[PDB]
Amino acid sequence: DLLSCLTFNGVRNHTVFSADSDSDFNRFLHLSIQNPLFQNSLISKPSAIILPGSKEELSNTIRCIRKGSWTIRLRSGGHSYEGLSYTSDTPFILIDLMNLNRVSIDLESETAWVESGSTLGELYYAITESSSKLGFTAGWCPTVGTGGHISGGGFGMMSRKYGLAADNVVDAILIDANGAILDRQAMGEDVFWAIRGGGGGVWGAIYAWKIKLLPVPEKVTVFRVTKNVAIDEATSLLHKWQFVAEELEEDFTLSVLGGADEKQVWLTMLGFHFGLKTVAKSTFDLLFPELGLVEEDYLEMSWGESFAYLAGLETVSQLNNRFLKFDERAFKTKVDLTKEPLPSKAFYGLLERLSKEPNGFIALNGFGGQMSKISSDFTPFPHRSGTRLMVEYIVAWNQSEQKKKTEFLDWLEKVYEFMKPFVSKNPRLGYVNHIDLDLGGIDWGNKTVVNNAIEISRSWGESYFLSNYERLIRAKTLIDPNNVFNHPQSIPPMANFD
Ligand SMILES: *[C@@H]1O[C@H](CO)[C@@H](O[C@@H]2O[C@H](CO)[C@@H](O[C@@H]3O[C@H](CO)[C@@H](O)[C@H](O[C@H]4O[C@H](CO)[C@@H](O)[C@H](O)[C@@H]4O[C@H]4O[C@H](CO)[C@@H](O)[C@H](O)[C@@H]4O[C@H]4O[C@H](CO)[C@@H](O)[C@H](O)[C@@H]4O)[C@@H]3O)[C@H](O)[C@H]2NC(C)=O)[C@H](O)[C@H]1NC(C)=O
Ligand SMILES: *Cc1cc2c(c(*)c1C)N[C@]1(NC(=O)NC1=O)C(=O)N2C[C@H](O)[C@H](O)[C@H](O)COP(=O)(O)OP(=O)(O)OC[C@H]1O[C@@H](n2cnc3c(N)ncnc32)[C@H](O)[C@@H]1O
Ligand SMILES: *[C@@H]1O[C@H](CO)[C@@H](O)[C@H](O)[C@H]1NC(C)=O
Repeated sequence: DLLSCLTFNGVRNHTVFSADSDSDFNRFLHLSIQNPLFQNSLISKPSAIILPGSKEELSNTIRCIRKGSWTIRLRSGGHSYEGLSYTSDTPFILIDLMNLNRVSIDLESETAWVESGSTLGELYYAITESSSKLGFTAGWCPTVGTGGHISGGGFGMMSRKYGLAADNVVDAILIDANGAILDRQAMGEDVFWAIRGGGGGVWGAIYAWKIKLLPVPEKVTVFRVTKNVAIDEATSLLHKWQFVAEELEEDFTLSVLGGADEKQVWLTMLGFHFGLKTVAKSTFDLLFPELGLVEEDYLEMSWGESFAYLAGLETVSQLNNRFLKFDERAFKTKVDLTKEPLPSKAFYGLLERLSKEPNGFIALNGFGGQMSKISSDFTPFPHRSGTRLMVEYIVAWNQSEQKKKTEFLDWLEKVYEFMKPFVSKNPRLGYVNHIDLDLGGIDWGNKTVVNNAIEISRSWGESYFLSNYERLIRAKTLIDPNNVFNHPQSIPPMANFD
């Protein structure tokens, strides 16, 4: 009996299923559903939601759930593009980690222990409060949870300088399928490697991450400038952008958000420099004068301020608000990684397609810099040297546009097909933090599929992990041979014939 088990172990914060919009259950379920695509009444719902308040409670929660037949779901920030932290085709218990959001900074070692329910914003805020000369490399969305994000890699505006969040993890506490509480020494190097990018919801429950804090200057420079242009100019800008993104030294990042509506194209240029505005502007004046940036576009501020600003927040304080919703639209997104430069026609066609669907947008990031200096097998994220760009295609809509859902999905499908020739091939590469079920999924309830799970899974597995897929399967067998942590695209354990 689950409830008696939780009570016996003093895991007191839990609620059982109820449809009442008023119920604490429904409120907690919806609190961290960060893609409204998955909020409706016909979606699968948990039989109970448990909010463990310590590593011991998390351990005992897993143990209690194991006594029954339920599927475990872990949720940190709830940002799964495919809602995989709070949906399941089989009855399930949702372990919501929002109360495990403590950040402990050690300024003597310049490291931090970060409970896995902490959001990126909570982490950034904690760091800024402790020091004006330390930061951390992770994504730009402040409400993303560290649990999912670091488990999948974690790319952001400082990745060209410092790599992924997962590339800067030096220890972690993993709670395994039997509730065992394991640090790096206890879990071993294969498992410690797998958790640093091998995907959330696969290895066990991360309780906390120990991260290395990273130097930042007291003043950095950023800009966020939207150019309103026509398609010919936008194409010229994007085509040159891909090279500048690369010719820039690691102390600079220039990224782009873009979209259109008939004749009008908008390109939002996001810039970050590890340094002062005189140097930042001089560099873009020389390398990319076509951007037409002026002195007033460049803002000098602290690292903490810069991360709040790039996210469009009003204040650094807002980083610490995990429930602040800046964009409450349902969305679907796909992503590509490139190995060869994109021809101008690829950007032209992308822009033409965006002009026909104003609810669509693209997000463009260059790799290079430190991303090319990290070996493909340092952590499970393999897209290092030779990888040029990450290109994201997004379509998003509010509730008033819900009837157009299929139209938006059609547009996104067509955009991804259009880009096929220009982007990585054999296989077409992906990124596990941009999990995409279009690639397929495992029905763990189907014996025939399960027998063939490894090779069925190679489709998306090689896309996300390339040559690292094999070691991930070895690590999965080590830490979760009974496949307690599973989802449609989780790494399968090795075939066993005992
Ligand atoms: C399972 O987990 C969930 C998720 O964590 C739990 O739900 C959370 O429960 C929290 C309470 O335990 C609740 O926090 C509350 O959040 C509200 C905002 O919605 C916040 O205003 C509350 O903060 C007040 O109360 C706490 C003590 O509970 C104080 O520490 C705090 O200082 C606040 O009191 C002050 O402000 C109040 C007005 O807001 C005044 O009425 C009060 O007098 C006091 O004012 C004095 O101090 C002020 C500051 O110096 C000063 O300005 C003033 O003049 C006075 O001197 C409270 O923290 C969360 O909202 C809730 N989270 C969610 C998602 O629902 C849940 O309880 C758990 N369930 C179980 C079974 O354990
Ligand atoms: C919603 C959103 C997502 C992203 C971005 C912004 C916004 C608003 N921006 C990103 N773009 C970038 O270039 N960099 C960004 O950060 C982006 O990539 N992005 C997607 C997120 O990074 C990922 O979706 C990330 O995995 C989400 O993390 P989180 O909020 O924790 O997501 P969850 O749905 O709770 O979990 C994801 C998977 O991981 C498992 N999991 C959660 N917590 C776990 C712990 N503690 N241990 C083990 N596994 C855990 C979940 O079960 C789920 O499978
Ligand atoms: C199991 O999977 C196989 C392969 O996808 C499929 O042919 C079959 O219909 C499935 N069986 C069940 C019980 O759904």
